[PDB]
Amino acid sequence: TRRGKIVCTLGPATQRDDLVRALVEAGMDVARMNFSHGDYDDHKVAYERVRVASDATGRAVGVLADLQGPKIRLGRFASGATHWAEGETVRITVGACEGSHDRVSTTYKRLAQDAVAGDRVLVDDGKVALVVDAVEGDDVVCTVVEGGPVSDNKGISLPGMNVTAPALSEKDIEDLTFALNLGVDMVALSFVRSPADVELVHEVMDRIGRRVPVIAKLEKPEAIDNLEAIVLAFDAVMVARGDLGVELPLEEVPLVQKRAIQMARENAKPVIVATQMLDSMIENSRPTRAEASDVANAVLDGADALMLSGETSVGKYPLAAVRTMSRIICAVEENSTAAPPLTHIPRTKRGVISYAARDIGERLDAKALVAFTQSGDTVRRLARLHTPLPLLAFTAWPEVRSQLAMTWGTETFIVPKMQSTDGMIRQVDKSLLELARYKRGDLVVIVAGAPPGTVGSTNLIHVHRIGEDDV
Amino acid sequence: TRRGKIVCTLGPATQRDDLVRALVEAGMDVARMNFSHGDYDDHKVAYERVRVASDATGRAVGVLADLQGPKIRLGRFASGATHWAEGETVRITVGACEGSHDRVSTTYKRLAQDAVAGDRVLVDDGKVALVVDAVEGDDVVCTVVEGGPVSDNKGISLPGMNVTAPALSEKDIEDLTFALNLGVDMVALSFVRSPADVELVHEVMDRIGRRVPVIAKLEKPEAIDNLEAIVLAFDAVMVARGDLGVELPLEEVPLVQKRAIQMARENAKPVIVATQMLDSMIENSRPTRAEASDVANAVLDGADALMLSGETSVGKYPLAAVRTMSRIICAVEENSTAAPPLTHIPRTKRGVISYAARDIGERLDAKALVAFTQSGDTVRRLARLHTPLPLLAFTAWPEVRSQLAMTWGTETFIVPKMQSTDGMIRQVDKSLLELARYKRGDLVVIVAGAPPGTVGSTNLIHVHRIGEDDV
Amino acid sequence: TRRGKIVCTLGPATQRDDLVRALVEAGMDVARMNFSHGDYDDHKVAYERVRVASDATGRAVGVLADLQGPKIRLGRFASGATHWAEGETVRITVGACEGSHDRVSTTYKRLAQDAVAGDRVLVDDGKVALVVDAVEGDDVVCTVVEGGPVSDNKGISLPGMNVTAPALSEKDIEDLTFALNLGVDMVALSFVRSPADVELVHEVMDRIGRRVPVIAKLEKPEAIDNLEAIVLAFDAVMVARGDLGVELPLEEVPLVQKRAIQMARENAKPVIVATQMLDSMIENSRPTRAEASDVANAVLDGADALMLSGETSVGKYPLAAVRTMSRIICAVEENSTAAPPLTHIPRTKRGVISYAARDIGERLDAKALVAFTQSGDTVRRLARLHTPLPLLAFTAWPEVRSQLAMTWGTETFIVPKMQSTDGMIRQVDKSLLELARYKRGDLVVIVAGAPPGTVGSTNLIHVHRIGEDDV
Amino acid sequence: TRRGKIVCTLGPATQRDDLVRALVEAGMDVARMNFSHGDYDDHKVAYERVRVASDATGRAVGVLADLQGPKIRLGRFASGATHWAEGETVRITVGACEGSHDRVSTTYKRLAQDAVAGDRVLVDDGKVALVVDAVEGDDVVCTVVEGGPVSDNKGISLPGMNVTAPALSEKDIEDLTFALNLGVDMVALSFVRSPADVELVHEVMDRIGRRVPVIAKLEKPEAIDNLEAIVLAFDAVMVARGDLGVELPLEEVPLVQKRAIQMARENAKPVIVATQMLDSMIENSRPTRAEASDVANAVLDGADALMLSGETSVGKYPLAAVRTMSRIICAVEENSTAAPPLTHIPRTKRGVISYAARDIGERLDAKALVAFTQSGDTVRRLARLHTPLPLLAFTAWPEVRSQLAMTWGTETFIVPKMQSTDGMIRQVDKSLLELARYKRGDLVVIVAGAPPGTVGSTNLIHVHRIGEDDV
Ligand SMILES: O=P(O)(O)OC[C@H]1O[C@H](O)[C@H](O)[C@@H](O)[C@@H]1O
Ligand SMILES: O=P(O)(O)OC[C@H]1O[C@H](O)[C@H](O)[C@@H](O)[C@@H]1O
Ligand SMILES: O=P(O)(O)OC[C@H]1O[C@H](O)[C@H](O)[C@@H](O)[C@@H]1O
Ligand SMILES: O=P(O)(O)OC[C@H]1O[C@H](O)[C@H](O)[C@@H](O)[C@@H]1O
Ligand SMILES: O=C([O-])C(=O)[O-]
Ligand SMILES: O=C([O-])C(=O)[O-]
Ligand SMILES: O=C([O-])C(=O)[O-]
Ligand SMILES: O=C([O-])C(=O)[O-]
Ligand SMILES: [Mg+2]
Ligand SMILES: [Mg+2]
Ligand SMILES: [Mg+2]
Ligand SMILES: [Mg+2]
Repeated sequence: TRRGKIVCTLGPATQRDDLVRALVEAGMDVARMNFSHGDYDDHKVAYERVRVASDATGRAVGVLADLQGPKIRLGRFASGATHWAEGETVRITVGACEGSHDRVSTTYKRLAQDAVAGDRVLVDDGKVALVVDAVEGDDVVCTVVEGGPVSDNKGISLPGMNVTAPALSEKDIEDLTFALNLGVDMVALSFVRSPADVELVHEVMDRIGRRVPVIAKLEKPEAIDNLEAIVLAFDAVMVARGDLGVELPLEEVPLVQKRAIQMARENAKPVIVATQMLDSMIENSRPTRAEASDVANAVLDGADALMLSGETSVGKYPLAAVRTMSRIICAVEENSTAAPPLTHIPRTKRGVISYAARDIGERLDAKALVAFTQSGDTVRRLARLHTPLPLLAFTAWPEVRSQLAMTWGTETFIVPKMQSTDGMIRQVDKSLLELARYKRGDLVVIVAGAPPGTVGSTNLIHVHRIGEDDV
Repeated sequence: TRRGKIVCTLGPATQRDDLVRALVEAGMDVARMNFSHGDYDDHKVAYERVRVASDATGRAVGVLADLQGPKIRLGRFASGATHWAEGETVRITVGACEGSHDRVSTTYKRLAQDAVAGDRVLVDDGKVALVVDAVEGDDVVCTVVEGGPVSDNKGISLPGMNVTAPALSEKDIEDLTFALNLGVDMVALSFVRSPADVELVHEVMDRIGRRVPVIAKLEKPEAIDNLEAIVLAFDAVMVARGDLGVELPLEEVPLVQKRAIQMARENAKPVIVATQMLDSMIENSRPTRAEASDVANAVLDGADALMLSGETSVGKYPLAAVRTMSRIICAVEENSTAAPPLTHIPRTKRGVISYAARDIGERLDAKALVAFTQSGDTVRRLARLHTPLPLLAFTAWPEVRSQLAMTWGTETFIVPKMQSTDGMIRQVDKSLLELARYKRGDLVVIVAGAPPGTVGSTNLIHVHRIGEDDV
Repeated sequence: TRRGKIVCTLGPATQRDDLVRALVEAGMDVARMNFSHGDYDDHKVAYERVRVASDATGRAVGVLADLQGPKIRLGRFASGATHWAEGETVRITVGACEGSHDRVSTTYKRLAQDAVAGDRVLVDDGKVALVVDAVEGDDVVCTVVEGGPVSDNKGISLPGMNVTAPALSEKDIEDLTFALNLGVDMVALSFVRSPADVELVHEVMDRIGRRVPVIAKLEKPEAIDNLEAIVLAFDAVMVARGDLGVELPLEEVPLVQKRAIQMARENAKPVIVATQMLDSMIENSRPTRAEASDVANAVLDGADALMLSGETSVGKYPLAAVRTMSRIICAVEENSTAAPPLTHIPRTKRGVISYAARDIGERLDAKALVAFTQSGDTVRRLARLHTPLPLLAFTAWPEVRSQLAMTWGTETFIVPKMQSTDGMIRQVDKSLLELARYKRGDLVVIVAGAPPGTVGSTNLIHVHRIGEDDV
Repeated sequence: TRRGKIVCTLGPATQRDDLVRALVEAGMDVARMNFSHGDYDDHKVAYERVRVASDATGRAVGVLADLQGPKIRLGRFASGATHWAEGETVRITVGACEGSHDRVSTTYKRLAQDAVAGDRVLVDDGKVALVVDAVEGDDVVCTVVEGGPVSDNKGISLPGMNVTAPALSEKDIEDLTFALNLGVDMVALSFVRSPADVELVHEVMDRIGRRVPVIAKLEKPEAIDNLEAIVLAFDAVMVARGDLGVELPLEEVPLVQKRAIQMARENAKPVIVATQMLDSMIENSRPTRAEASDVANAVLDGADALMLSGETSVGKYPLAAVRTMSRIICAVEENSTAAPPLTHIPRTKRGVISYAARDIGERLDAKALVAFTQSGDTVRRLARLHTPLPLLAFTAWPEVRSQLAMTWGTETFIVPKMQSTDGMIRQVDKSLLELARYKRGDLVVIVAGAPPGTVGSTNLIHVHRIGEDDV
């Protein structure tokens, strides 16, 4: 079975009866609640359905709060959706209006102040493209240079305009709050520009007194210019290709992705690859040949996780999207799970020991690798190496099981806290023995530390056969 | 400028006035005439427009005749197109009929004889799926299991159904004939299953007395089971992913592609990657992020050429499709033109010498590599190595220039036959100096052979400064 | 300090007061008692002197019993020594007689039976050479082809001709017995030809009820034809270059040595390089430039140990020979202790774990590597890798400390039997702390096993700071 | 045949009739005339005998003038020799006197000016050692700390103290002159310290109007501190281990040798390894096991040439020494001629092309590699790579044939000045065909350049079959 993790975005297509369950049953490892859309009641109900289904199935499922960030949007159209055709003129305004095909509203209120003639406006990541002709008072007059349908509150991107808006708005702060108290496992911040942007998120966490993993969404050129520092300051990164493809040249993204996945793995942080991986599959029962290739290539690049956005949130074949994504990942991994090697020899205690542990296990044809961890960090330095062996994490903190649902090839087991390393070995033996694929005499390699209960204290590898007294 | 070659399929969207010109000006290296559709007048006019534009611009543009092969398809619907929706029952028949939504005709006349209940029927390379319920006489009664639009005469695929039809039908033979006498540079055979299938093509060529390079289209499991032998028996291969993705599990294709590109490069044969690379761009002015990834990955896999099918033949932005494909290729190549290395050290005189020539040029920071070739084989063994240096082919046979338009990173120059290697050197200097981007004193490495005008006789490398007396 | 081990042969030059002491104080790691010369009281007293000085200094010193083997020699001359000069006729006979210049006897009693005209006889490991002319009944009539003095009972070599003789003679059996009861740590067998020859040695040990490590001396073509099998059947090997250089062409020896060192290291068996390493130091206070090179090259080849024969047994500067040998070894090792890598990845539990432990220690800037062993196998699989870190063996069996004095770069510490991982680790802390050299808080890697007190139980690595609570 | 070159030193043992002949017939590639000993008539007659035997046999034999340098010495003793035994006092003085047991003179006239107490004095490259006690006026008062005999004019070494003495002495200048006019091919300078020391030598050559190759003898710590610069300023280097082993710690030499050979190979300059390689053979018909190892190791280190000093100049088996050295070299080379790879990719035109030529030849199983060279630079960049293919140099300047007799694995052929590429290739065919072992159809790779007759013209490779039309 599968090593690569699957992240699904929830929405209207996942609201019908026990559909969230079906996704979890079909392979969903992380559930993304997008806070760009929806109402607090909708999120809460979604989050409950995940917890029920996770707990009802036995399958770890993390819950990811995606914060809108400084996203610029359109208002509502009187029609709710119109068609903007090439050759037509449209006025985007800062001013409150009844929204229509010829004049529509936007959230960025500095638009007229900051937009100059020539500037480009991309809608829905390139579905329509406009160029600014002039600024007539509080409107921006643009001529449509690529025609298509636009709908209420759709995202617009103004490449090259210095956009001034806070890392976290009040909507963002108030959604962070609601999501932290709801119990989510992780949080993603949109439109990250600096390594210090996490500090603001952290602050709110400290006010509320509850911190979680913060994922950086890489969708700005500034992000890519400070990639290493962002990967060290944040806990994870998402290659957010949609906005990244209109903020950068869309032809540059394939290489940015590859360079960003490598960077995460180097520093042992999870990486998600997102947006239009199976875009075709919103309307079609099978994907394109390019889409299948895009997924297989995200695997061979070394992605911890791949994500589906519209394909599950509003799509018509949300199960087939998750199912197919898994078949492809599995198809690639059957051939080889080997990933692009690291460019350095590990230097941290935990990194070095997890490296050695991988060596021993693979060379002895061990049945599984087992790692004990408080923060998940030990387990992530082994995950990044992409072993074909089952990697099994053992931890006392249940939240870590949900946090490790987006870390590559890792299955977690929650256990009572131990105060002796032999205790730990017995625990492993107990848990493993209840599993179909495990038996007595079977060989496993266990990574551990002492004194137990201490993060980073990992310092021990043990080659153990299930049930024997080799301790 | 670009090294990766772009192959476009011509059709109705290229028959608007001076459109073929625009494509060649925009980057088309090979023009694919698909013999599935169109009539001889349509093809002939297209082929002329390519020769005019090639000759008018100076840009080499090869002409590829794609033979339909044993393709199975539907008839014409009375309304021209219908929608087959999930749940509906449809009868495909051997019998001639008036065609409709409830009963349509097919070309494979053994369908009722060879199709059993359970078997699946995919339409349009996967977009509509049926399963066979029963055989009533000369009908096949199916239930539509995935619903969508079907149009007149569309292709159907009966996976893992032993289909008996000749490698080349009479239509195919008569299209080979028409295309050989029209002057085309290469020929592609569809649905290749054996290495001996080229023999049949060759035979007809010998009857008609004009041989060209034969490309194998890899879209059958048999093809992939005999991949090495097919790549040695044919002159080129195309990874024909549409049919390949319904004849094999669509998740297996990404790896077959990569394995097939490696195999072509090993044996120094051109390889084309085809079908849905930028599928989205038929209707949209920009592609998806998966499509862009699919193209970048075909480059990094090592493809000589990438192809557009519907994106130029019936699409709405055929110019933008070609332009975009080139921007991506170029984006990847600016970073690095490195391909996955060969798995062997060359053994053949031509291979070894072209390898050494690459070495010398790169190590001396040469301005260009120059190779002389009768058949193009010397030039292809250097192309496969993917050098960042300009590779420039010199040949006396003009058809080779068009044959090398689908070989990676190669530019050709036609020259008069010389009878001394001395005279070859001066020829190179003459031609190169008429370029804007060359100067006297520039350093160049020249591969050649003596006695001249003999195939495979390549046996000399010369390190030469433009204009100077080092000969 | 030094990592490469030094083996000295004891003899007349080491019998003056506290000279054995001086050698041990000057670096002798193994003492070789050669049973070809000297008598049991000479050996006994030498053995007493080694154990006194070993015990008095704290330096481990192994004791090696070298058995003469099937050595062929001459009988005794009336004058005790004659001079054979070129051109003369000499008759070596199977008959009984007390020698003279013209006719002398030999111990190989099949000389006349097995020698043909054309064969060669070399005396004193080469410097006096005869060629066989005829066999007249009992005598072998030869011509002296390179003249010089022959003495009583001098060793003669019948290169190329097949000698039939038992692996162990009765003298060898009786010296095995005397040396086993005297309490020697290892035994070397001379002129080994087969992997089955250790069986014979083993048998006698089983009769006598005491087994020790058996070293194979490689000085026969048959030995090198069965090199791998001999290295797997024996516990160690010695490249015995003296006889090897007359039994094989002396020009073949350099490469056999290198190939034999590689073979030992691969299968984790100690290897000694012997004979004339510093030959000129018998007369001279300094060696030649070739001798110095030969020693440095035995180091770089990967030898566990280098040996001195005449340089200490009968030489004039026995102390200086040992001191010089150590300066050179040390000079090479300061530069780099890197040895030619293994041609395989370790496959055995103990091999795999000791490799990983080396990795971790070196990556984490550890102060020492510590390994627990019953027989020494675990410790030798790490020694063979040649680490620059201190390798420290911990064992309850004191004889193993003397056995590991010929294994590369290993210092051994004897401890009481421990019944706990805890116990083991605390013992390490105690021992290491009691050196000036170690401090509390220092970082070390410990290899061990459980259940304790079992050979090959090895299954754990522990990263431990001296004195801390991390167990 | 052999690829490694053998250099022999001539002297008293080579002054018999047809003794010089015997060496050339046995394998001598370079003849070394040592200008420390003997007089101009002795040298002349030696030089005549080399040129006769070279010319009479067809074997290239270079002639090397070794200049004494600023060698420091003792004066003459009244009795011609005395014996200094440990415990004695001796006074070495900068005063004039005829020596005796207790007070002898030296040639370095600054001994008293800059000897300090504590300094050491080795006599006869180490066998007699003294320690400096004081300076009384102009005598240097020492204690004999290792006893032995000293004779007239014996060399003394002042390790550690800075000697000020000119790069070339006046004896050296007038021996340079005598040797240049005698017609020697190369010159070696002793006790080189600086890259500017060759300027001195060059200057004198320019006065006298004849330059030859100048070899640096590496026997000083200053030399090794400036090793790279000396190898770039000089044309060759000799690792002069005798004096190097008393001027540096004798244990440091084996690694300096290896480091110096690598440095020569990298910059494509010949390197000789000298002194005591088979020292034992002066008195013995066979060498030691260490000596044989030292020779094999000089081969595997990558030496162009190995040298014999006393073994041929004053030894009793000069012929056997040369023969033995060759058997061992040959034994190593039969196995593998592989040398430690360069630490850089060639970037000079002639380096790069000679590299490629090696590639082509080996990949095509060519019979030989053929290189045209004016000075030998091109030929030496291929020699340094150690190919198993025959390397054959073609040159018009006959002196270069003798200069290339110390370059690895190279055989030279003298040809006329040509002005034609065709000419050159036919010349190769002519010359090669006169060897039995080359025939028509045989494949050879030829390196050359145009315009002919220019050093560094090199710019072409040609793959040619003997006698065929591939020109
Ligand atoms: O080299 P490693 O041990 O694998 O650690 C890689 C790097 O990224 C980690 O995630 C840590 O934040 C860094 O301190 C570390 O240098
Ligand atoms: O790798 P090389 O030695 O250059 O040759 C490449 C290989 O494929 C080519 O296309 C030839 O058909 C083969 O005979 C050849 O072995
Ligand atoms: O696999 P390793 O740990 O490197 O051990 C290599 C070899 O060592 C010893 O000689 C064992 O007897 C062998 O069975 C083993 O194959
Ligand atoms: O690049 P290569 O031909 O190997 O040369 C590398 C170096 O060695 C040569 O001997 C030259 O003295 C240097 O100028 C040169 O840079
Ligand atoms: O906001 C998004 O959907 C993204 O860019 O991933
Ligand atoms: O025939 C086709 O169009 C194909 O296979 O891609
Ligand atoms: O006895 C030995 O060791 C030898 O022959 O070298
Ligand atoms: O004279 C020499 O060459 C030396 O000192 O080695
Ligand atoms: Mg976004
Ligand atoms: Mg097809
Ligand atoms: Mg022996
Ligand atoms: Mg010297």
